[PDB]
Amino acid sequence: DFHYGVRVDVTLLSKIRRVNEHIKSATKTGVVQVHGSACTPTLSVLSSVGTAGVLGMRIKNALTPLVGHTEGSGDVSFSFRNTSVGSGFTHTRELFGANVLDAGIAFYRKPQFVRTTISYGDNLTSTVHKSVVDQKGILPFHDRMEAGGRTTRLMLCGKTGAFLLKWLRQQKTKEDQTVTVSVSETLSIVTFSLGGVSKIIDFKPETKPVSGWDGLKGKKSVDVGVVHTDALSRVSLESLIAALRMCKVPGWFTPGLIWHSNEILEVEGVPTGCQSGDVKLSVLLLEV
Amino acid sequence: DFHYGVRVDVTLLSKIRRVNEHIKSATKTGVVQVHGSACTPTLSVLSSVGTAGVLGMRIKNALTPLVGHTEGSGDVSFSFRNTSVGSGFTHTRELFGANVLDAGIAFYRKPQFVRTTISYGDNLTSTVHKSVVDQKGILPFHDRMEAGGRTTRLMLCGKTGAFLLKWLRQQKTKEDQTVTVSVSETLSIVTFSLGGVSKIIDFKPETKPVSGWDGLKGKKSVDVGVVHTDALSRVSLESLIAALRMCKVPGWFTPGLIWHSNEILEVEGVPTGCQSGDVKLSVLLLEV
Repeated sequence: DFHYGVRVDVTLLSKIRRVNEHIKSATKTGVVQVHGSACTPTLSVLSSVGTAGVLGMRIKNALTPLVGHTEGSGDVSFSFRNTSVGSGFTHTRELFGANVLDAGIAFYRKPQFVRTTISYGDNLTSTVHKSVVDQKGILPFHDRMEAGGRTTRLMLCGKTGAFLLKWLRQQKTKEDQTVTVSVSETLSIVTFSLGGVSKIIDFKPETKPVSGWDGLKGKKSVDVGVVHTDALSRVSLESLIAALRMCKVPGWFTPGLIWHSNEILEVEGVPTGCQSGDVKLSVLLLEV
Repeated sequence: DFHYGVRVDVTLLSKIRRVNEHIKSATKTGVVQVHGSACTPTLSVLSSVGTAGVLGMRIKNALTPLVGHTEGSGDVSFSFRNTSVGSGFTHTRELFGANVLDAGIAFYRKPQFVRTTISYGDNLTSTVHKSVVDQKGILPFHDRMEAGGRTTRLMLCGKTGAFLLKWLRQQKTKEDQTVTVSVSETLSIVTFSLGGVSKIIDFKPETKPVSGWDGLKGKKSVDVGVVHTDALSRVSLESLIAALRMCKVPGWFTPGLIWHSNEILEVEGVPTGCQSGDVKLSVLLLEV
């Protein structure tokens, strides 16, 4: 019984290639998800990053459900590994394939199964992979966190961002360490500290009420942020380097840091163009 | 119309893994073939090596035809690219997969098509690739050359073989050169010459009549060969290095050189054990 299927809009995914291509090695061992409302599901790829971080790429309006499904007009959630055990088939590799024509993901029962179908350039070649949907334990959670309000956020310019990333790298040993990242309202200053060294970065606090990254970026000369209370976080160094790397997509995203109401420090790709409307990218860094 | 199909004996291929794993990068861009008699087809993989060399791995008794086919009891020949254009599917990668359970290649018409089916560990996952058989221009030719007779052959011991290969490598420039390889009966000596340098290797000529490599190998101390007439060959250096590398499979094959009645210098994996009965490996080096 083929209870639910979807048609992947490959033209849209092509436009998005560079983002996927950027995080490909982090996501090979990841998990693919088809979730949200049955009418407009979201395509998300998630995977751990370093010892304490979760990456999430999420794509809207890229899936069209196929008529005749017993799921009604409510929510849907299917979570499977994109590189099935022992296979050479990687869902995201194929979905974003340059030489792709048609593509569809279909879910069926009667065990829970997934059937991905790929059709290539010559309207002749095709691959049909088929695996088990056994990653129910993972829920979409990236778009489910109280932002706006007055949340402590920070946005670095290109210069400062690269300098931070170079500094972070040259501190690493073979064994992972934990970086303490703190924000001081009294001094509009962000500090990164580990080993027996610290990197200090001051910014310009934004007075005016602001929700999101708009009206905060991008000055590209100075570092800006919003801070209503001090924040302290202890995150994995590996996870942090990775996150600042994954969220700097040449011509697509620039890193932005958010200290959530939780204990979670979120590194997010902040859009430098209009092209990335249907895509959201980030890594959640866990407290250590 | 499914005119002809075959079941791949995966247990046998497992035993053979190391050989396939050795040449994998040379064969990714290669061609897969199902040829020979309909009852006992051969599985062969061919691919160019360097600027003037053709590699061929050939596996007997690894295919069982499936009942009900219009091909009668005569020959069969299907030749397709193992990495279909724009795909992530590589036939040999999957056929030799460690986590494989069942595997079958089926040919159909009604254009000429191939459908490879792979079934993995969990009797749950599977991949079905489907492409065009459009490499008719390539014929199996490796097992079709007048050997025995009295053919000029040479067999090097491990010591000499590695020394030759190290010497050959350290002569290469970025642009490919052509090595002249000659055999002197008068002096039981093989010479490798290019640039303005030569490497000389003498051997012990075998008096007694011999067909094949048995009764010629493996002394593993001195270099042996059979020579009835002098031989001269001009081959690609890239193709030669590759060939001496591909035919030295740790615990499986050791290189052997044959100067064919043609102009073709064949580098062949000569069996060091019993395990490699159903497998033949070699590279034909073309005259330049």
